[PDB]
Amino acid sequence: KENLIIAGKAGPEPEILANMYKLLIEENTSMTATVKPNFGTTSFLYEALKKGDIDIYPEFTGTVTESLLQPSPKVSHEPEQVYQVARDGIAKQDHLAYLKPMSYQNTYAVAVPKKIAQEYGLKTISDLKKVEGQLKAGFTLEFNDREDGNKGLQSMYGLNLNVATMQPALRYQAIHSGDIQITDAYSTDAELERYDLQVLEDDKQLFPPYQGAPLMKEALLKKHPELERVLNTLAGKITESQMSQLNYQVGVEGKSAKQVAKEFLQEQGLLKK
Ligand SMILES: C[N+](C)(C)[C@@H](Cc1c[nH]c(=S)[nH]1)C(=O)O
Repeated sequence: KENLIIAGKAGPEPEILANMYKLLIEENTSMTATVKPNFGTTSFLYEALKKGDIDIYPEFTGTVTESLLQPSPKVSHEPEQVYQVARDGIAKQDHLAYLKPMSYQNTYAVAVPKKIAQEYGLKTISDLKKVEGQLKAGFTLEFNDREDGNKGLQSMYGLNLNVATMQPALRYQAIHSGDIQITDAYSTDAELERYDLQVLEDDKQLFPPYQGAPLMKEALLKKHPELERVLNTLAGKITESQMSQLNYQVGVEGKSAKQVAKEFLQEQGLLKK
């Protein structure tokens, strides 16, 4: 009875996904699983998977192509083609099996409050160049370090924003309290609707498609080939409205994310009872 270490990045959403994995593995295989919530950021999840410290983690397709793949391929904005380059690229580079993606897109999103976008005429990311000497931005450290992040805001848009580096769990409160007026939101985050935040349109298309999918070593899939069929029951499933409600239940209502993942997969017929 092997026990697989399933970890996630920071936030309720990868903890929900890791528990969804654990529920499907424990029911449909002879293995158990342990969920490591908020295990780290993208690179730490990536190097722990290659080092064998963790077994599965939900990785996003544009994050493979931009951060994990070196040199980064020039991909399209079609999510199926971004997945195919990410799956073939991460198998070529690090021998990691990238299973089939989910339906929803959880992208990076430049978000300002609803008052600020109407006060300053902000509708797209290019509109931040009008006002970049006025508002203060609060970004996560990884978004600052990423070429599909604040570095791409500098490179593709010309935006040299007044950026304060933030922890991920404190950026939504600070945009709510008014200490910052720009933050790196995630598309399926419940704090977008909870804090009246208006997502600015990616008019120059800096951000690639970002669909989540299980990422694991190829050797683990060769040892356990049932892991492919079991976890691909989530493939092409879970909408943006469904995932944002799961983040609302765990992150805001304080529900246990193993329970939140269990009721959802039972409601969709993906889990027993
Ligand atoms: C889904 N996403 C928005 C595209 C990001 C979110 C994220 C980046 N770093 C951490 S931690 N979370 C990612 O996982 O790459």
